[PDB]
Amino acid sequence: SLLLRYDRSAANWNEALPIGNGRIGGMVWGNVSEEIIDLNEETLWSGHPRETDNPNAKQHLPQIRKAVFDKNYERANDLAYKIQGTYNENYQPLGQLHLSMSHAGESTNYARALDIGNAVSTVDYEVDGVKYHRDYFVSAPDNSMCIRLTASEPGKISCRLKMDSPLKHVSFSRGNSCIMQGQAPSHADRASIKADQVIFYDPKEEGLSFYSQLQVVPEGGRFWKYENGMRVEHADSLVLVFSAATNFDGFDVFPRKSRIDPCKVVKETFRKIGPVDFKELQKRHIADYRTLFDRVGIQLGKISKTTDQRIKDYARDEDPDLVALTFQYGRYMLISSSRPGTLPANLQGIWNPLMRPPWMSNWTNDLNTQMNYWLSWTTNLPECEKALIDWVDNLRPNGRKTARTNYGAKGWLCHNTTDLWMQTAPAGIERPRWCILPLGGVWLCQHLWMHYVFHGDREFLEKRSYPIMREAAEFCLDWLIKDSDGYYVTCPSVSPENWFATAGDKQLSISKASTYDMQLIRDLFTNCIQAAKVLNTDKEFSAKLQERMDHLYPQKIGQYGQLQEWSEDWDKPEDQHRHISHLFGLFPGDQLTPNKNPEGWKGARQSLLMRSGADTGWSINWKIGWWARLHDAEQAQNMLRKIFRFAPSGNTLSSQKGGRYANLLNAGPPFQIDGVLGFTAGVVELLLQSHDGFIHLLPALPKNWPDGRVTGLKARGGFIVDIEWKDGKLLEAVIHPGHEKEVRVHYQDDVHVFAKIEKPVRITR
Repeated sequence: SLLLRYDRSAANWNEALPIGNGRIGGMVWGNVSEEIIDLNEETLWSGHPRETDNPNAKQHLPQIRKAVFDKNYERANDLAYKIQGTYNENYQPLGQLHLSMSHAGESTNYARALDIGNAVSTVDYEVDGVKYHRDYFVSAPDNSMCIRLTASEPGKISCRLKMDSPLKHVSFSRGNSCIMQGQAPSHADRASIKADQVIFYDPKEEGLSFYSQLQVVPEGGRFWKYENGMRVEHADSLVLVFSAATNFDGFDVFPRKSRIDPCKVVKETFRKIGPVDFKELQKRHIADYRTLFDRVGIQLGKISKTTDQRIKDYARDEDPDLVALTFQYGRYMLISSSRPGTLPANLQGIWNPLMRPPWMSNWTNDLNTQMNYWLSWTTNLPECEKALIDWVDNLRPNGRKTARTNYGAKGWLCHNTTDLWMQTAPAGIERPRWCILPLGGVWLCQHLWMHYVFHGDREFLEKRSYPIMREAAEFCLDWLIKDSDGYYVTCPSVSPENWFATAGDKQLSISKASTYDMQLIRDLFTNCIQAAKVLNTDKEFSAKLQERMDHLYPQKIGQYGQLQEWSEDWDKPEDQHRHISHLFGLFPGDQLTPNKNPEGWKGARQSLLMRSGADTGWSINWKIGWWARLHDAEQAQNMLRKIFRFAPSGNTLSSQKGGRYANLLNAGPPFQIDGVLGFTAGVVELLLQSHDGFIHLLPALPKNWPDGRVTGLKARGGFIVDIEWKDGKLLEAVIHPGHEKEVRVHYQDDVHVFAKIEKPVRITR
């Protein structure tokens, strides 16, 4: 059942239902008589282009490299406090769309549902015998949200309409529409900074202004203009259409210098719609959505309760249909938040109701910028990933300037936290374990090569993908230096957000050739060499990368048998940290595999056990894919119990523990779309793997899924895989052709080989 069923209105934001089209978002509350829909436009950010690079940080680079080579790790960190930058800008809420249904009486027979198969939300109630019905969806081809209010009997739809926003805004009616337009703060301090003014509206340098317009189209009765909005009385049915836009002209354009008039952008959007036909807009919306969502079908076996009750019931029932429902829900959230031509998905997709979000709803690139597009590889959603490639491309103008100012190196880079203005610089004056990671852009390049391995865009690899991959490798050449042992190392180098020593409140993090850095540069260099082999160019450049790849700092197995996180045996068995970075090679990558690197594969299992005695929303969901790559199906069994802990709403802080809110959203401390989209990535690796040179059929099938049929999956080479198992044994599998000729399959202790596929082949027990 692809439906999220509830029996009351949302009591808070973590109970609303998300709908979107990748540019316009909305949270439907399902209220009875005072409806609220939180409105979001993806480009509505605070601030304006600034200068975030650090000129005087270049002079401290040889000194940091000197403090590390002398093994004076304290001096390394206290110098890292001088190569930093400033925090990002915040993601803003566009406002609220209120709908005050003016019916007087008791409501019964209520139900609220979210159809992730049709990308439409519904709310139903019965007041005084008259049955009422509401529909919500955001059309991607028509770039607007649509709502229809229907009643069982005519003349029963009467309400009031208004739009208020927490930003600067005006509200007034005109023609047959409600107009709300306003500004975004010229600067917004992050949620943790406690200063005199946290939200600024500077007249000289203004922020991004937005234009919103709700077209009210009732049928029957009369409707006039009441106060800021409009009022409808005694209508047969009401249809609303809402589209919004901003004057954002690019990361390198000041909003006060913009040549975009958002009123014109929104009105032209409404001209293409013409007259308002709901059953035409709905037929256009669902068709555009099903072409992406119908590519993958999952069925883990047989279901009538409420969704908030199913999450509570997983700790006893362990419903294989609930884990199958969230699997499609992850695919649904990425489609409705990232589309070609649009921006990618930030820490909360496109949905954010807060002026000062948690972590400014930024694009953190050590985590949560990835784990959102891992599903776009296996579950065949390349369209959403194209928004990330266009996004990575726009980092180079700002990343080259950061690479040459802060370090004097060539190419481009990007640190963890980046905002709409494409900040490739560090994040504020904080602990260096957080705000120093130049190789964040190197990880982003992994999605460039994987987009070709899975989908087969050879021309797009030539003109767009490889040119970005090539410059990021150029910086790595100037970032890698030699040690006494003649190895290629990185300095400064930190395993993301983890410290190895202490000097009080000094969480020492600056080290040399950490396993995290050595896996990314090896992954970027390897993927660039294979890119040049395909495109038949850069013979001298690849050989330069291959020579550098032959002398990286070696893998080391710690005294406990674990994979060493740093260049030395500094791993501690009671380290309950949340970032197992050196395990990048296992799930996001192909290095720690039984056939390629058995030493680092067995040592990765011991690392994971040490770090799990750790229940963060993205932590549990990642451990699903980690254990799937370690071929342990009973450890993935326990991870699904941890992820399906019912998180009571209002738990909006790290101390308040939870795993899944009532609306199936990932919980962590706050809503975090990363766990929603990485859950799909970890579940798919339980049933299909293609990183180790063979299409592994069902390597980590859980014990409680004896039956199941999944179709439409994608493996390395463009192969479409369909798998049906019954009673814990593979019944039949189909390998559709892709873009690579030879294919090799592997299930349990059996290996099949096909020298060529021109027609979907079958694989039976």
